[PDB]
Amino acid sequence: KRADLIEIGAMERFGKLDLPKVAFRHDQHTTAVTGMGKDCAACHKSKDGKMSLKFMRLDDNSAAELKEIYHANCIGCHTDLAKAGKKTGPQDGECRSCHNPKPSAASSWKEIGFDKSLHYRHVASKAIKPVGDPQKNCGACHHVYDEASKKLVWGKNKEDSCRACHGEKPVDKRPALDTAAHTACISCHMDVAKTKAETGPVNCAGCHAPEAQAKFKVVREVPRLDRGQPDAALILPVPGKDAPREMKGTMKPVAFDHKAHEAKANDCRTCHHVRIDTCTACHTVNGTADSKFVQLEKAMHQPDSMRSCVGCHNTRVQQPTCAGCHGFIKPTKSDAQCGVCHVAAPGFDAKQVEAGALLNLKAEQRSQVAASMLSARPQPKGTFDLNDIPEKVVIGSIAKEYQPSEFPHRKIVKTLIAGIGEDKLAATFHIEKGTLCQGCHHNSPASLTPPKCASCHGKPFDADRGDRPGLKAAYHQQCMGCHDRMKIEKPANTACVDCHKER
Ligand code: HEC
Ligand code: HEC
Ligand code: HEC
Ligand code: HEC
Ligand code: HEC
Ligand code: HEC
Ligand code: HEC
Ligand code: HEC
Ligand code: HEC
Ligand code: HEC
Ligand code: HEC
Ligand code: HEC
Ligand code: HEC
Ligand code: HEC
Repeated sequence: KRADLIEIGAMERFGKLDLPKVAFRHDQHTTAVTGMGKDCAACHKSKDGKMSLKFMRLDDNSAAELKEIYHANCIGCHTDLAKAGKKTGPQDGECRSCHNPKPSAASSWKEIGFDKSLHYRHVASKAIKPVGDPQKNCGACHHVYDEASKKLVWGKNKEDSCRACHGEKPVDKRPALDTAAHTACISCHMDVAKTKAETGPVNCAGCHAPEAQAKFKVVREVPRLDRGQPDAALILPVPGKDAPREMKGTMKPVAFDHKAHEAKANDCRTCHHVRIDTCTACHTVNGTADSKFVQLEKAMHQPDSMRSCVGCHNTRVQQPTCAGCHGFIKPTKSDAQCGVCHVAAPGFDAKQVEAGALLNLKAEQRSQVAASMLSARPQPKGTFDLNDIPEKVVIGSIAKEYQPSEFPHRKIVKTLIAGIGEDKLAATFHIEKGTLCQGCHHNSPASLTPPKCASCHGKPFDADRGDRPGLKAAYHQQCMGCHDRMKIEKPANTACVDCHKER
């Protein structure tokens, strides 16, 4: 179980290896060289104040130069160590002990990233001094390339994840993500270490061991990370540069409570999966090569993505307090439900306006329109006064093998409501007083007087073919299914008499 394994194979670049690649355990090496009184410089060279992540060179010049670099420096240390009686590595004649095919695995490595709590601990840190702003420390970490001064500069309000510009491999001036991260994070972690203030880790396991990550202090006291995003955004059906038509849209546009969404999410990137910007710069109505022709409709409504409005919302719906109802019902895809998001802009018919004219507005003007949209929504409707519903229901129309079932209708509804508690997805998407009722009274209008299940679930007569569930099967599927999705302990589905006593 290691998080610090590296497979050394730089040579493959120049041709097929004669021998296996060389497993190397970096934390085993660093533990040992520190104890010998040495540091990173024992194996990495520097230039311009920057440590190279490569072993004992600035460049991969030839096959022959790397092979000599490794043997001469890797072995040389193992030799001196053995000649001194210390614990050590493979010696010069031990080819297969370095060049070893077997290491199947034993890798526990894991990606690391900044959630909002870990990003705050860096901002709020006194060892990371402000720069270019009396109060702000953003420029200690974030940059953009300034063509004018031919150099990196802190772009105020242009901060983004490193992933937005640093990818899988280098793109000539900008390093790939791993070297970016390893160069910036570790080197500051080591400066701050010299002043014995609190710091971040430098051992590989320290960032990459699952156990280490679990140990990090987490903070739910997280202030708004604030570059200059809007509180209220106006999302639009964007046609895109290359579209024969330039067609408006088909729906009304959608105001979006950006500030509230921030406070509920874990970072920015979950939504802005490529870079902070609109979504429409790439996901247009018809899609674009920048999305990979993934169209705006897929981006905003896709059922199983955490990135989309519908998709993220779908995962909140699996939480037990919700899933009783949400695992049973089907969607109406009704115009009222679409209209929870697609609303009227104040003062005009957005459908008669091209995207461009709204995108071209100044951010503060567009925010004001969305805000007005947001503010005009209908207040939460709530459900019926539970006193207008039967406190108890006895279900006995097919009683036989057992007595009829006495069921605590009203108490169960209050608990559903209590479990929903303050959740705002539910308060706004539960659009009719009887919406909650439809969690069990499916397929009929929201109402104080829903019909009985028998009104349309066959009496109990077909052992073989029966269009949707007969009566008994529908009660059992509804009652027992909710109890399991909600993790209700009692009654238990095996406890027949707890829902209907015998006789
Ligand atoms: C997380 C906040 C980030 C880290 C850590 C780094 N970046 Fe960047 N970066 C960007 C460009 C265009 C370059 C090339 C600059 C040039 O033309 O010389 C870089 C370079 C780096 C480097 C190399 C430093 C060196 O002198 O060799 C490091 C270590 C690095 N970046 C770390 C651009 C961007 C960017 C575009 C918007 C973002 C979001 C980031 N970098 C984020 C991070
Ligand atoms: C002092 C504590 C350090 C720090 C901060 C780093 N190392 Fe090393 N390192 C060594 C070797 C053989 C490699 C593989 C590169 C190659 O073969 O050319 C590395 C690599 C790294 C990385 C990159 C990790 C990755 O796989 O992406 C990093 C971030 C790194 N080093 C930092 C060898 C050694 C040593 C030889 C005994 C010593 C000592 C160190 N490294 C020390 C450090
Ligand atoms: C015992 C004498 C040998 C022999 C015959 C070879 N090695 Fe090594 N070697 C080491 C490392 C890290 C490399 C680079 C790995 C890579 O980038 O792929 C090498 C390289 C080689 C090569 C060239 C690559 C190839 O497979 O063609 C060859 C032919 C080679 N070695 C032969 C490291 C070590 C050791 C670490 C201490 C030890 C011991 C050895 N090598 C020993 C030998
Ligand atoms: C000590 C030498 C190591 C070694 C061997 C590795 N890491 Fe790191 N690393 C860090 C971050 C932020 C990234 C970007 C990817 C991510 O977000 O987790 C990486 C990337 C790597 C890779 C590349 C994996 C890939 O397939 O893209 C590898 C092999 C890797 N690391 C190994 C963060 C850290 C640390 C934060 C302080 C430190 C310490 C390390 N890594 C150290 C090492
Ligand atoms: C000063 C207050 C700021 C502001 C306004 C921002 N940062 Fe950071 N930031 C840092 C790193 C390593 C990341 C990448 C995290 C990852 O991919 O795991 C970020 C990310 C951001 C974002 C996008 C947030 C996201 O969802 O990923 C934004 C909008 C942002 N930053 C703004 C690193 C640092 C620092 C290093 C110690 C510090 C200081 C800052 N950032 C400071 C700020
Ligand atoms: C795509 C851009 C959208 C749109 C149009 C909406 N969301 Fe979300 N949402 C999420 C969570 C956790 C909640 C409840 C928050 C709380 O309890 O305070 C919500 C709530 C809403 C609402 C109701 C409140 C409101 O702002 O009006 C609405 C109308 C709404 N959402 C619209 C979570 C997410 C996501 C998780 C990653 C993502 C993606 C989205 N929402 C995306 C969208
Ligand atoms: C334990 C596994 C059992 C067994 C053997 C049965 N049930 Fe139930 N059942 C429930 C409800 C609300 C009804 C409708 C009652 C009515 O309209 O009279 C039923 C119906 C049945 C029947 C058919 C009716 C009859 O009496 O013949 C049978 C044979 C039956 N059940 C067997 C509800 C529940 C539960 C509530 C969640 C639980 C638990 C069970 N039943 C468990 C069992
Ligand atoms: C939201 C406030 C409501 C309202 C207004 C009602 N219910 Fe229910 N209810 C449920 C079941 C399984 C039955 C028995 C149906 C049958 O046996 O055919 C009932 C019964 C009712 C009635 C009586 C209807 C009748 O004519 O007998 C009424 C007026 C009624 N309900 C209103 C189950 C549930 C739920 C399961 C968890 C939930 C939620 C609700 N009901 C919610 C509501
Ligand atoms: C009284 C509350 C009930 C109960 C307990 C159930 N129904 Fe219905 N139902 C109806 C139709 C047309 C179907 C076919 C499937 C569908 O269209 O959703 C169903 C299906 C069910 C199931 C099975 C669901 C599954 O996902 O496999 C169950 C457990 C169930 N129902 C229970 C139609 C209606 C009504 C039409 C007006 C009425 C009223 C009810 N059902 C009432 C109830
Ligand atoms: C001293 C400066 C070292 C240099 C440079 C390299 N290695 Fe090493 N190595 C060193 C020590 C003190 C040890 C033993 C560590 C321990 O805790 O036992 C090692 C060990 C290895 C091993 C053996 C792996 C194992 O026993 O579990 C290998 C395969 C190894 N070293 C490879 C290796 C390579 C490939 C190096 C250059 C890349 C290298 N070592 C340099 C000390 C030093
Ligand atoms: C200075 C400019 C830093 C850079 C850039 C990065 N880190 Fe950092 N980190 C720094 C400090 C001063 C601290 C201690 C903060 C405190 O007061 O608690 C940290 C802490 C971390 C931690 C905490 C680990 C823990 O023990 O809980 C982690 C995991 C961490 N830093 C990771 C990290 C990464 C991945 C970075 C680049 C992507 C990075 N840090 C940059 C200082 C600085
Ligand atoms: C939030 C949870 C949404 C719900 C529910 C629905 N839509 Fe949606 N849709 C949403 C956003 C943020 C967007 C992008 C903004 C815009 O108005 O363009 C969309 C976009 C569409 C589109 C494509 C553009 C257009 O045709 O106007 C379509 C066709 C669309 N929306 C249709 C649609 C329907 C039919 C819905 C109910 C069934 C519906 N959306 C719900 C966000 C949300
Ligand atoms: C280019 C700069 C984009 C921006 C801006 C946004 N998205 Fe994207 N998206 C992009 C690509 C290239 C892809 C496919 C490649 C990939 O990463 O999958 C996507 C895909 C999506 C999806 C579908 C996910 C799936 O499982 O296939 C969604 C739901 C999505 N994108 C949402 C989305 C949102 C909400 C954006 C603004 C916050 C956004 N994207 C911007 C490219 C780009
Ligand atoms: C039964 C009592 C319910 C519980 C408990 C919760 N929801 Fe619900 N919800 C219910 C119904 C009958 C509907 C109507 C479905 C339709 O499409 O007409 C809904 C609707 C929603 C929706 C949006 C519609 C959808 O996209 O599925 C959302 C986003 C929603 N509800 C959220 C939500 C959450 C977060 C809940 C737990 C907190 C929750 N609902 C509970 C019935 C019931």
